[PDB]
Amino acid sequence: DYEIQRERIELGRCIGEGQFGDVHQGIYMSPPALAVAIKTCKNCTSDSVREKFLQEALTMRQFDHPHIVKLIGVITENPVWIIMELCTLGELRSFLQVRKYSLDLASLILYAYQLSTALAYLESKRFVHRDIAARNVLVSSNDCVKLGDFLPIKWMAPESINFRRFTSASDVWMFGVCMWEILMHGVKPFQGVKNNDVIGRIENGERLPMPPNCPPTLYSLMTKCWAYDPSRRPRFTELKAQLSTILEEEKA
Ligand SMILES: Fc1ccccc1Nc1ncnc2[nH]ncc12
Repeated sequence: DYEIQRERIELGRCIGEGQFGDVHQGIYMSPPALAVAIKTCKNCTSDSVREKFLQEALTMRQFDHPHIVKLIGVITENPVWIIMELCTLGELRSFLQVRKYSLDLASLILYAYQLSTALAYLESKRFVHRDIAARNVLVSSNDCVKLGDFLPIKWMAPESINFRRFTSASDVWMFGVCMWEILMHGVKPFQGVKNNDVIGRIENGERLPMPPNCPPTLYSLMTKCWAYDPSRRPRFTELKAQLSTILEEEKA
């Protein structure tokens, strides 16, 4: 059980806006004062909003992995708060844009690898994420990223677009797009394309182009993620191993 007394929490500065409300950084004093992220919920006075907001916490207590944001606890009395581990450097997408001439290829491949370990862990728990995108990834330090979110047509597998089918294979399709976003320094996929035109493009065998400076072996791995037939896509355990070798060939 994750119920925390509010007096053990000290609110700090706002670090961004979440789905249900402002996200703040703060301190959690337990019997060694830890820096935390505090998710708030402005409309949580109503049980329908509260149940949806707290479902994120219910989902997060199931996981314990170094590349998945940790649930510290919850404050169920109004105003309702979710206490999470703080990832100081913020959202990946913005971090990539800002540090576009700072981060080398080896660092970019490292983030993809780290995300593949988090996704292999989830796949081992038979958990389907449904929203793998660079915007749902958090940066803890310059060499440590975390998966942090528990209609994106341009990230979705064709079967998800056409039939609302979400499986472990559709999650592999989205990871391919996430890797592309990483190597493109946080540029959104299919820029200047309308959401309704994406399915038609994919159906014609069209894919996101090879990013400049992307190793061709890494791009062939992304194209394997983008097999139209879901049964032809690799699983995260294979991706993780591949990304390990690609990373070593880059570090040397
Ligand atoms: F909601 C946000 C919007 C922008 C950037 C970050 C966040 N959110 C966060 N920042 C740092 N650590 C975190 N743990 N859980 C969430 C979160």
